[PDB]
Amino acid sequence: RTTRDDLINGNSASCADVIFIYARGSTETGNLGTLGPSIASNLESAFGKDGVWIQGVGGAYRATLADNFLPRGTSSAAIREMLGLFQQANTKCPDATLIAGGYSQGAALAAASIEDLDSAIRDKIAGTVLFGYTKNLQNRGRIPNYPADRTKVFCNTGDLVCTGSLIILAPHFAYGPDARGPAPEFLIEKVRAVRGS
Repeated sequence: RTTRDDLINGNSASCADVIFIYARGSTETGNLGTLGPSIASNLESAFGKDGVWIQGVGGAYRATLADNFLPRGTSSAAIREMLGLFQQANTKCPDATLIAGGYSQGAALAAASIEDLDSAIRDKIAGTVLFGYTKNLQNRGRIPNYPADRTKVFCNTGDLVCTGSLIILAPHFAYGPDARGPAPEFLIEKVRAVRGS
């Protein structure tokens, strides 16, 4: 339901052509949360069940509230977790195109992990989508070390976390529409431009 593990248990002899690594937000259940499943259903329709592997960031990432106050908007531990998954994907399936996404704290996590990622693997990521990015102001609407034409941030009007504060108002919980449509569509568009399809 809110937990998908296709990379971790993924059989190398049956590699997906695409792999989606996603990070939930504070307090959210499973390793996908409330938005994760929405994007996934879309990826499976465009590519097929056998076409994509959906992987959430669980393990050591335990979307804690207090960790929003840490230097990089997340824990040192969580960053290694997500970083670890990228390396694993590149290992089991070196020909698979990679894509990623994150929400609130997971948005911060995605930014930090891809920033610390080995450049050769980082080039494999066709696209990344971020919702209610907590480090938007600070990181100037971008992901450190990642290209503009591959990044897509969603920051509703009124959401102060995008402005640079940690005040959580109502707009922060309104990314459902985005996740059901513009998010997966941008990712799918990205996968086909870099491969052929």
